[PDB]
Amino acid sequence: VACADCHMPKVQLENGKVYTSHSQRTPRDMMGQACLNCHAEWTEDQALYAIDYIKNYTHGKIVKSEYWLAKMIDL
Amino acid sequence: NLKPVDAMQCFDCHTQIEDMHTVGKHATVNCVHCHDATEHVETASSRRMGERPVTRMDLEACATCHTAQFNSFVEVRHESHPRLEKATPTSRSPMFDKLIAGHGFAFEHAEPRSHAFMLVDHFVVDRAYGGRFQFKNWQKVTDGMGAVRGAWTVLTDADPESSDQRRFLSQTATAANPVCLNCKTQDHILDWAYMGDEHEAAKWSRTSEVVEFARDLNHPLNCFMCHDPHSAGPRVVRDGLINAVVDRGLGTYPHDPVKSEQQGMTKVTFQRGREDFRAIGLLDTADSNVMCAQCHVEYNCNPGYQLSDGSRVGMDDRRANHFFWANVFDYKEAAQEIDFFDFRHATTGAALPKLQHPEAETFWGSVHERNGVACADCHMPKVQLENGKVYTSHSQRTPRDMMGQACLNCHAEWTEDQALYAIDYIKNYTHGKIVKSEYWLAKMIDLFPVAKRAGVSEDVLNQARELHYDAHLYWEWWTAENSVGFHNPDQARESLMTSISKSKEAVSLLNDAIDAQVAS
Amino acid sequence: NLKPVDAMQCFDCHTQIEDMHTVGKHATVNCVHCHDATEHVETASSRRMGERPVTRMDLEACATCHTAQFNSFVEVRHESHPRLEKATPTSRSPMFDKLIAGHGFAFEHAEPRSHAFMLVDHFVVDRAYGGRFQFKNWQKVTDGMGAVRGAWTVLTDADPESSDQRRFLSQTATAANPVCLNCKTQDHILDWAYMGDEHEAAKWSRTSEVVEFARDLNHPLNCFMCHDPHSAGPRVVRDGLINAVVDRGLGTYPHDPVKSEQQGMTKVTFQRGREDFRAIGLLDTADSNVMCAQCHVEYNCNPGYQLSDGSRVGMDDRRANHFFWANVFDYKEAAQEIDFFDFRHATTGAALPKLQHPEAETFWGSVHERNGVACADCHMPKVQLENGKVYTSHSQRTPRDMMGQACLNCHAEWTEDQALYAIDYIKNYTHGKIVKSEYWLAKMIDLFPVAKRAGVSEDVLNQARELHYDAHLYWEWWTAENSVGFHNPDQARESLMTSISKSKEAVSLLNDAIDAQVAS
Amino acid sequence: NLKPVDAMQCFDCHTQIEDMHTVGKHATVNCVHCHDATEHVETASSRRMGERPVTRMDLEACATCHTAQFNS
Ligand code: HEC
Ligand code: HEC
Ligand code: HEC
Ligand code: HEC
Ligand code: HEC
Ligand code: HEC
Ligand code: HEC
Ligand code: HEC
Ligand code: HEC
Ligand code: HEC
Ligand code: HEC
Ligand code: HEC
Ligand code: HEC
Ligand code: HEC
Ligand SMILES: [Ca+2]
Ligand SMILES: [Ca+2]
Repeated sequence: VACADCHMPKVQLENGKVYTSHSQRTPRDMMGQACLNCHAEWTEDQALYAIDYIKNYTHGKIVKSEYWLAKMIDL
Repeated sequence: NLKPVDAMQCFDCHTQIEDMHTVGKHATVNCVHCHDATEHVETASSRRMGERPVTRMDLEACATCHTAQFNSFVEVRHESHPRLEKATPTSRSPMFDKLIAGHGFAFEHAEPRSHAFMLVDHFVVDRAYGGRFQFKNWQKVTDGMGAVRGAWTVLTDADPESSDQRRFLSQTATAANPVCLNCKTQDHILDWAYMGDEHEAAKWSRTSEVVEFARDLNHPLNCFMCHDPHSAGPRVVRDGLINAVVDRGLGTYPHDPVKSEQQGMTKVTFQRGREDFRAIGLLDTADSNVMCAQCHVEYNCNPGYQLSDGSRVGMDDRRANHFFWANVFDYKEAAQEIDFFDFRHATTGAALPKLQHPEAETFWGSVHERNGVACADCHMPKVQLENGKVYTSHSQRTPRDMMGQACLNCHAEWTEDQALYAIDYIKNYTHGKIVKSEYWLAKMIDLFPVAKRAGVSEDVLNQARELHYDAHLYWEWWTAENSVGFHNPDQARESLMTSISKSKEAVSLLNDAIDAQVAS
Repeated sequence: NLKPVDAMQCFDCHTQIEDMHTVGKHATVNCVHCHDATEHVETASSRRMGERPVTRMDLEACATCHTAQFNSFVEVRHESHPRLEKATPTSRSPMFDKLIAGHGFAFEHAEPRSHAFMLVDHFVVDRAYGGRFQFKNWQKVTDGMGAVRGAWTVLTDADPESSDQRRFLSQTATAANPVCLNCKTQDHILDWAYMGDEHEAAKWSRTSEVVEFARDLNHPLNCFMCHDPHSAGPRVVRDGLINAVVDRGLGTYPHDPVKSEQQGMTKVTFQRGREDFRAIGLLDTADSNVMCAQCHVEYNCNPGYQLSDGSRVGMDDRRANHFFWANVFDYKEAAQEIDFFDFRHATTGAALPKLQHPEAETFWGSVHERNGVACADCHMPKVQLENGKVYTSHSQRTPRDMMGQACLNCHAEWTEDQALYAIDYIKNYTHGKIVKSEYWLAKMIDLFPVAKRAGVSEDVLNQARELHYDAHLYWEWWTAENSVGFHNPDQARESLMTSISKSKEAVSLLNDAIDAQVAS
Repeated sequence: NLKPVDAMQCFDCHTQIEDMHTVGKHATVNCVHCHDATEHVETASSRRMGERPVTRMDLEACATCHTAQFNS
């Protein structure tokens, strides 16, 4: 998998010539084309939930890392 | 990957193309994008073609550099209900079968749908080819992109071994002929002489076997129908339109000599063996009124009969490919000027005209046309983008889908709901008068057998038949025309009241004549 | 609170039940859930019933352990418009009154609505009981749960003191008879002998007073119509269906001997006094095609006449409870094989068939049926849950409400809009041909009085009456059938073109005969 | 309106560009779409630039034939 698969996917058209979207943005805007095409077992809400589980966990460890850095700095 | 050819070499023999190509916005577009001419160049002389070069007529030849326009054109409007018969109580002409009896449209006449389907729909309608052609299955009816790639990628022929027009199912007709195809495709643009006249250099003509012609045709509404592929400038290619505007000197706007001069057409003729063969009409401006009038007009594209003596007018006659280029109140005079009618009514025996989608001729003289508004302003507007390169939408559809760009930009005083209400006021009023016109036509038609059987004279029946011509014309124009009055509401109102008047006159004539027979 | 009984004691006398109950998925479900048999056990012998045990037929007897299926079944689809007459310009058969004149359906024939209402709707329709039964007020029409609890909780009888069929309002009919109820309820399953034949052990039969029978019936579409309550296995209970498939050896799929063998039915007969009394059909597989064919078929459930001599065929005759089990092109032969027709047309005098909702017979041979798809795949699919125990929806409704589960799961190439467009292409085309078939039938019907009055011979009128039978059959099948062609579009197209052909033949015959009379 | 230039003349001095341009999917795209080299061609040799040709770096130089990609 590469950056483009999630951030600049092929456009899906009922009737049209396919081209590659150059709107290089979060897959949240185009989950059908940038996620769910590969993850048939998921709805959009489930895929978003999986993203948020990772971001919430990671952000919590960022905040804790900053708490300990700040404690050290202040010493 | 394409390899460019040396255009200078082509230009040595193709001066008309040189003069168009080197000046316009396709000056940098190499011939190889649309022609394979290697063996042609090896074998041609300055006056003889030699090996025929290949010319691409597929729309993908333009989509490579103009994807936005191609994609907007091919989009399917799913809200444009498909295969919806007009002769039903919930559509445009509830009493169509009684009124049109005698004509091939009785077999099927559906509402239009998106442009991608025009060639396939022409091939599969029940009135056209006796049911010979079908979609490969009922699923393929959705496939607009497939239809654009080619009709024969999505259709089947019930009998590839024969080429005659015949019925394959009982309730079908064989109304199609080669003239029809000129408003569905221009794949045959290099194979058809101007007007479909016989010509040594033409593979196809008005008298060809239409089933064989059909098999050679693939793409709907080629992009080059409105845009010259060499100069990229605005044009028309439809022979019948050029013939009306230029040959017959009627002008692009017959009711406005000044606008006709400002927004005019220049006929350009190409030869084969130094004999005129085909023509295009270059437009002074990018005037969608005249571009769309290549097809959205009343026309003849069929055999018929002479008003003078009733004799048959066949496909071989020039009149079988004809643009009347006349509004509803000038139409009777235009049909008399070519001595022509379409069919005899099955019940009344009246000589009658058959009217078809006269949007261009109806739009003339309307408030919008008089103020310089054109079809594209309401039906293919510029796209509005917060951040983007603007292009012209090619979706060609009702303004209901894009009211911001198609109406509200000019009508700042209105919300979308107000603008829709104004449209519906006109369509509701016009439709009410269409229904009333049909009620009176039907009442008149039903009196004909009663009058014949009561012994009413042929003189009185013929009087009623002359009234039928007018009652029919002044009604059918409006079931044929697709705006349900919107494009010219005052003219629709005047015409439909004329229809009703004519029918009422005929009802009174026949009722009195029947009563007099009975009393005697 | 329920107290279990000793089933071993029951099984001593009920070997058939033992063999079914102990083997299936209801082996642990105690008899007390559905039977109160205490006094029965005290008084019965091995061959004599003694006191009759009580058997619960209410759907709540199953809802206690199967709430999801019960709730999905009882849901009211409010988009299924209620009490919507089909003989109107905006519904299925704009010219129904002229075409059906002579038949009781002229009094009222509405579009179907949700299954919860089937028994109440049968009781209150204007054609059934002379207007005797009404909802308690006009508010109760919404109450699907109330109707399921029991018809008589939501309805009133205008005269509880009499039991005769008669008109209570002028424009009503008394078409109901006991056979009708077999497709509305099976509350009478232990009180009705197979086919409704006379039987010492049957309280009710084809010849019963239908008003008295009606008062004994409460619940729509009992859950056990498709599921044996003892084995929980798939079955049918409808006598007419078992008779066609098994007694007459036609098979579950008359056009496919192999599928009939793989997906077959086993008739199981229960006796009273060691004499055959009632029967069920156990299915080899959980085949909703055959489950739904208990009711969604063309049938006789009424008196009629013989084609041979015109004599009356009453409710006492076996033919008054009959599944033709024949597609539209085999139907005429199936009616001839029992020497039967329904009514004489009020205007033309033709012997005519009356067709009713033939969804099962139409579905045979269609692309979906041939590929092993069944009614439930489109009309009662499995539920899709992100996190949940899957069960089968019992909502029984148009796939428009659940396109993801009912179409798009199989048709990955389509969006919901594309799939809807494909449905509408077929329904629009088919409806157009229905309307045209009615136009031609009406034109033929209107010629009958003109021909009679002009002195046209009985020989010619009878010729036209024979054509009327076919013109009618090949049209009415499609206003009766609920998919507007979707279940078999090619067959609908062929049939409706046949209708039009037959009418046109009759119009030409009568018009010529009238003209010849006039000329003489 | 753009007027095409003689790319073969360019290639007499621009072999690296020739080997790239003639093989790929821009082989039919004339140099005038992105370069104004008139005075360059009049004054250059294979060893001396002469007048510096102009090279277009604007995205509109591509948006003309590739509007869908530009707009997205
Ligand atoms: C799908 C499997 C992905 C691939 C492959 C790449 N990225 Fe991604 N990226 C992904 C997600 C789910 C997110 C979070 C987006 C959200 O809305 O929560 C991201 C985030 C980015 C961002 C920040 C986007 C924003 O916040 O608006 C950038 C700049 C980004 N990713 C860049 C990027 C690059 C350069 C990649 C290839 C090396 C790449 N991503 C791969 C999902 C996916
Ligand atoms: C890298 C960050 C990119 C920039 C800047 C531009 N494009 Fe692009 N383009 C990119 C990728 C990853 C792809 C798909 C390649 C693949 O095959 O998977 C593309 C594709 C194109 C195409 C081909 C047709 C298509 O797939 O749409 C064209 C014509 C194209 N890109 C044009 C284009 C233009 C005009 C740009 C400036 C606005 C542009 N690209 C920027 C990556 C990158
Ligand atoms: C003179 C020796 C020629 C050269 C060099 C080229 N063409 Fe030609 N062409 C020539 C003749 C005499 C004709 C018949 C029409 C006429 O003008 O008299 C043609 C025809 C064409 C056509 C039309 C083919 C058709 O199907 O009708 C095309 C598309 C065409 N020629 C293209 C073309 C191209 C692209 C060339 C350079 C590669 C070229 N021709 C060279 C005479 C000569
Ligand atoms: C890329 C190699 C192209 C092919 C193939 C086609 N066209 Fe084109 N077109 C191209 C360019 C670079 C331009 C100029 C863009 C600009 O605005 O400077 C054009 C222009 C047009 C226009 C506008 C002409 C005008 O306003 O005067 C039209 C209507 C047009 N092109 C249509 C068109 C059609 C119908 C094609 C297939 C036959 C087609 N073009 C091919 C690039 C390319
Ligand atoms: C002949 C080649 C045509 C030209 C040029 C134009 N139109 Fe057309 N149009 C044509 C046909 C044969 C059809 C019906 C196609 C079918 O398969 O049924 C149409 C349809 C339309 C519609 C209705 C579209 C819908 O959503 O139902 C509209 C609004 C329309 N046409 C407008 C239109 C305009 C504004 C044109 C000039 C830009 C134009 N058309 C050109 C045939 C042809
Ligand atoms: C241009 C002057 C035309 C000729 C010649 C023919 N048609 Fe046409 N057609 C035309 C337009 C502008 C439209 C859309 C507007 C409308 O009112 O329909 C159409 C539409 C069709 C359709 C679809 C709708 C329908 O009638 O079922 C079919 C099947 C169709 N046209 C067939 C047809 C045949 C068989 C022709 C020769 C007899 C024919 N068309 C000529 C424009 C033009
Ligand atoms: C007539 C019915 C048309 C057909 C068929 C096609 N196009 Fe078109 N095009 C049309 C109009 C009325 C206009 C606008 C002219 C104006 O200046 O108001 C256009 C414009 C173009 C352009 C120019 C850029 C733009 O305005 O978007 C291009 C590049 C163009 N059209 C391309 C195009 C292609 C590729 C077509 C086949 C899919 C096509 N056009 C058909 C009218 C007509
Ligand atoms: C805005 C002032 C308009 C101009 C200029 C043209 N038309 Fe039109 N058209 C207009 C409206 C409001 C309607 C009714 C649409 C609705 O949804 O109620 C129409 C209708 C059509 C149709 C039928 C479209 C459909 O039913 O899907 C066609 C084929 C059509 N118009 C073609 C057309 C042509 C060829 C024009 C220039 C001659 C034209 N229209 C001008 C609004 C406007
Ligand atoms: C609880 C005491 C129950 C009552 C009352 C009814 N049923 Fe039942 N049923 C019950 C169980 C525990 C099971 C087995 C569940 C499992 O999957 O293991 C069932 C099963 C069914 C089935 C499925 C049978 C099969 O797939 O072979 C059906 C169709 C079924 N039950 C229907 C049904 C009906 C119609 C009832 C009322 C007459 C009914 N059940 C009562 C538990 C209970
Ligand atoms: C006889 C007991 C029936 C069986 C078994 C099935 N159906 Fe039925 N259905 C029946 C009636 C009498 C009615 C009309 C009820 C009323 O009060 O009007 C119906 C209705 C339907 C409908 C329409 C529902 C709506 O929303 O309008 C559908 C889609 C339907 N029926 C489908 C269906 C299927 C798929 C069955 C097998 C699982 C089935 N029905 C069984 C009578 C009976
Ligand atoms: C099974 C073979 C049936 C017999 C016997 C009867 N009906 Fe029926 N009915 C049946 C189905 C599958 C449906 C729904 C589909 C449809 O086309 O309606 C119905 C519907 C009704 C309705 C509601 C719709 C309507 O016609 O108004 C009523 C009022 C109704 N049925 C009454 C009725 C009477 C009076 C019957 C005996 C003469 C009768 N039905 C028999 C299935 C079956
Ligand atoms: C025939 C028209 C049916 C009636 C009446 C009822 N059900 Fe049903 N049921 C039906 C089918 C076609 C199926 C699926 C069979 C398959 O395997 O594909 C079912 C399934 C059940 C089950 C099993 C669990 C499940 O799949 O949901 C149960 C427990 C069940 N049905 C119960 C049930 C009840 C309680 C009913 C009255 C409200 C009921 N069914 C009616 C067909 C029919
Ligand atoms: C999917 C391939 C289907 C199968 C298998 C069956 N039917 Fe169907 N049915 C289908 C569609 C698309 C429609 C039209 C629905 C719409 O909203 O347009 C129908 C219609 C019905 C109806 C009428 C439903 C209504 O109008 O509310 C009935 C009563 C019905 N179908 C019954 C039915 C039966 C009994 C089937 C098995 C023999 C059956 N259908 C199969 C799609 C499908
Ligand atoms: C029209 C005159 C063009 C200009 C200016 C540019 N490009 Fe282009 N490009 C053009 C064509 C006709 C094609 C081939 C289309 C086909 O698929 O046959 C291309 C192709 C590309 C591609 C795809 C290349 C590949 O897949 O190998 C890309 C990425 C591309 N073009 C990008 C591009 C950029 C970045 C431009 C501005 C510097 C540009 N193109 C100009 C036509 C034209
Ligand atoms: Ca005409
Ligand atoms: Ca019947």
